[PDB]
Amino acid sequence: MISGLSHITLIVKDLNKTTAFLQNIFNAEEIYTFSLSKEKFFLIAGLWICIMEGDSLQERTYNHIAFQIQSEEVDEYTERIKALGVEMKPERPRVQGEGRSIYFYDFDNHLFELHAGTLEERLKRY
Amino acid sequence: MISGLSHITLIVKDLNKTTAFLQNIFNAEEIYTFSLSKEKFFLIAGLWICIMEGDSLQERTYNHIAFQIQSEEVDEYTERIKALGVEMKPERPRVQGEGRSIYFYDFDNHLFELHAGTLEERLKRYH
Ligand SMILES: [Mn+2]
Ligand SMILES: [Mn+2]
Repeated sequence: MISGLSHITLIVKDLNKTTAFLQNIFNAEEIYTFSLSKEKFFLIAGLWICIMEGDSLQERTYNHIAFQIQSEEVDEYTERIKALGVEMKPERPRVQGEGRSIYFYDFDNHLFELHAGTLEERLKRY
Repeated sequence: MISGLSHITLIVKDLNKTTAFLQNIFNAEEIYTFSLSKEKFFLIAGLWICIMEGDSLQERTYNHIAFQIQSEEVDEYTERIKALGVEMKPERPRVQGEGRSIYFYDFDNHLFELHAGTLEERLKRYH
């Protein structure tokens, strides 16, 4: 029986730029040979994430990891993501009680989401 | 916040094939339209996973989601995966006290891992 999530691993080109992304946006906590595949582990809210050198290097897709946030800090988060100059999907016009998410990319084509409110998939607003 | 993981959403060609992958292998529990993109949610050991029908494929990389299993279940899961017929990166020879992982794909070029033992990334073993 599956006992829990063990980790997620992502391949990026540049571990320092991805480190900056994970620390600035998610307050990722970094835990820790001449390798060509250098790597790093972080914890973000109970999740172990490995970043390892490789190729950014795919296509963009709608696959994504969503992290939960409070509704009250959606605007703050949006401003930090905007500070990294990464690609964001502009938030659309919204009605009251419509739960908010932010969709945006890292430097290697991965799509992330910060999700507040009721669990659901919101990509179809874009 | 970051309170925790909200969910992971995977895009797949055929929701029925993927349902069988997730259910036969991970014992995923299905949760709760006329869209030409429907969706399902499943729960796997507390992770909320959504799958959503889309495009056709995506090339293969080493980005992967790894779930935790126990060392005494590795061979059994290995069987459950081969029985489904999915592509699997076969276990290499191994020494005593090294933990085992199984790396295998779904039907849509997503890499998954069942990881027993000590946390580390094990991709280098397949080089
Ligand atoms: Mn989502
Ligand atoms: Mn791994």
